[PDB]
Amino acid sequence: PNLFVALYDFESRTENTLSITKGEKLRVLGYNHNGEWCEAQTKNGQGWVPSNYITPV
Repeated sequence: PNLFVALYDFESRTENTLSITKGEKLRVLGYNHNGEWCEAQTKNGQGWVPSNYITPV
């Protein structure tokens, strides 16, 4: 899977994270080492989101 959708709203509170809204589509570009964060791209740009806040489409 490469195309994902947000399960829950997540609000970025730092420079490298990416805010997402439930239902919003994102492209996932990888996981970090411990797996708790994914690198995502949406129409708002690119950054990290919780890996358990998204799911494949």
